[PDB]
Amino acid sequence: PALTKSQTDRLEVLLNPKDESGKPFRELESELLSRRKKDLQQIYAEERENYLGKLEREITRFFVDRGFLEIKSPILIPLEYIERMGIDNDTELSKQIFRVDKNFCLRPMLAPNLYNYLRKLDRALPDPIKIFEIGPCYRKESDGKEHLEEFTMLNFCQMGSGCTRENLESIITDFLNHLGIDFKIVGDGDTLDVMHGDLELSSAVVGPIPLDREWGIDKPWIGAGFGLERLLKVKHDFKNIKRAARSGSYYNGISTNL
Amino acid sequence: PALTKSQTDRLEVLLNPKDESGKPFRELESELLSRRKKDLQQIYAEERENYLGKLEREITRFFVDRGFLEIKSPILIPLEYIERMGIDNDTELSKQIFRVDKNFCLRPMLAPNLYNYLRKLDRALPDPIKIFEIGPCYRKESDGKEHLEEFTMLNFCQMGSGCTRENLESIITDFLNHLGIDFKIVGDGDTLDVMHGDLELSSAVVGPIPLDREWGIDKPWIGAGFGLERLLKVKHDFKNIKRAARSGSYYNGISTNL
Ligand SMILES: Nc1ncnc2c1ncn2[C@@H]1O[C@H](COP(=O)(O)OP(=O)(O)NP(=O)(O)O)[C@@H](O)[C@H]1O
Ligand SMILES: Nc1ncnc2c1ncn2[C@@H]1O[C@H](COP(=O)(O)OP(=O)(O)NP(=O)(O)O)[C@@H](O)[C@H]1O
Ligand SMILES: CC(C)(C)OC(=O)NCCCC[C@H](N)C(=O)O
Ligand SMILES: CC(C)(C)OC(=O)NCCCC[C@H](N)C(=O)O
Ligand SMILES: [Mg+2]
Ligand SMILES: [Mg+2]
Ligand SMILES: [Mg+2]
Ligand SMILES: [Mg+2]
Repeated sequence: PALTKSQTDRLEVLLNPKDESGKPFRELESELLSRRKKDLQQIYAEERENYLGKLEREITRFFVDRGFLEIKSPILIPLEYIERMGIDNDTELSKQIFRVDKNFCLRPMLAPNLYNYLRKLDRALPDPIKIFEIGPCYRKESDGKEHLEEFTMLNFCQMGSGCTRENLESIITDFLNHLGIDFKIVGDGDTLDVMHGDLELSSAVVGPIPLDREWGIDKPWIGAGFGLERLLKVKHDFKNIKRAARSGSYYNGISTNL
Repeated sequence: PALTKSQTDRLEVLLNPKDESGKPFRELESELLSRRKKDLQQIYAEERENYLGKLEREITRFFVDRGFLEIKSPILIPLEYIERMGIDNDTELSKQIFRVDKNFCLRPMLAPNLYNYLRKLDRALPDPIKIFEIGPCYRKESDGKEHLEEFTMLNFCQMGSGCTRENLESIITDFLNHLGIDFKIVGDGDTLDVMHGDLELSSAVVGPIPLDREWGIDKPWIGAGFGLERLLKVKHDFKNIKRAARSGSYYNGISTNL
């Protein structure tokens, strides 16, 4: 008669936001299975692009076209970078770090390598310096509804002239309107949060800030970090962020357990 | 008078393959510094694309256009995958593994996640199944001239019909001729090596092989794994592979220590 909780969970795995009682679980399941196999077949026959890779390519084109230099830096970084970012056992992030060997860890954010590039590039490039990076970041997390331990961050920034809150809000606005994602910027160094309902899409700041000194900066700057899986989650109306993650269980939000 | 070894090393860092005695080190260094800053300035003014990201986009287009589905799977994987790949303390790879926590490690290759996708996709996609992935892989290494501990692999494969050595060699050939990289395929499951002089660009195999059973495959297949930094090294004539790596020290092969 009524579906068990386990049966509902199984069907939800197979349910797409798009899909719109009376028959047994086996029938409902068979219907969804056929639809999902069909979705995978269309992808294979036409586009063949992975959502996360495609979004990265689209974001890359957006920033490159706007004068930002594309950076690809190490994912495995020196543990020293963590403390240098002012992350001490006093903060939350301290215990979210995935350590590797005795001297390294998986980057929990992009900031350290971008600070290094801002400093080095200032010796060669004209003001202002505009750069960005998109790539894997890692953090141990307790939540699984809005967080992934392995996620992908976009972090863009500009240093020198034009580093105003107005310019920062303008970039964020053109960016999200380009992607077609609804948002609200909330605020009051100057820090702002880009929200979609109760979900944080990004954290942005208008420097300078005291931390800059440790990385040898000394110029004004603006920047923002966005989670690509959160952007995909909102854009594709995925109930659980796992549908937008690097995974062996979902492909473009479609269950691979068919 | 004569340049010291340390001075020559400094100048080599600043030397580009392109560049073509009498004056002091300071003069030679100043000349190279100005040229390198100019190279960075042109990149910033025009293209703005990172070599490794651009190569990945170019390789992605090549395989997607040829009917291969783009995969983005986890970089942080279960340690169990390593043993399941038949990697025991008897092999070299066993000690090259970067372990994370007690149950995970950084993927040293793409094969495990691709085996999983081949098995799952066979329940939904028409024969033959063609997929590929490009992404970070990690291995502890002793060499630094041809190896990086953090590198990027391309692994494409096809399972089902058409999985012949001839088709495999044909894909490799069209691929490298598309990129403009000279090579030689050497061989005799069936295993082949794609070489550029004494440098291994890729290892490819024509299945089936005994290992397949552990991942639930049971169909013929062909595949090959390429190192993107090695491809860049050959294409741009970089003497040391570090110029092609994710790094804070080189950008598109140009030293960032100016
Ligand atoms: N664990 C995660 N999984 C997915 N996305 C994340 C994760 N952590 C951070 N992000 C994304 O990266 C952006 C910038 O990182 P950060 O400002 O450090 O997030 P946070 O402050 O840790 N956010 P939160 O944990 O939701 O309160 C966030 O706004 C998210 O879009
Ligand atoms: N440490 C590394 N650094 C850069 N590229 C690598 C590295 N290891 C493997 N590759 C690339 O990935 C391809 C496939 O990996 P694999 O066949 O496992 O290499 P291998 O057999 O370990 N090669 P090698 O170490 O040079 O004898 C290699 O042909 C290289 O192009
Ligand atoms: C300039 C840089 C890269 C150091 O920072 C920024 O560009 N923007 C700040 C984003 C902060 C995101 C996240 N809250 C973090 O702490 O990294
Ligand atoms: C089918 C699959 C992905 C399991 O393997 C291949 O597609 N090709 C073999 C490539 C081997 C590269 C490297 N030698 C490794 O062992 O992963
Ligand atoms: Mg957090
Ligand atoms: Mg935040
Ligand atoms: Mg090796
Ligand atoms: Mg090999």
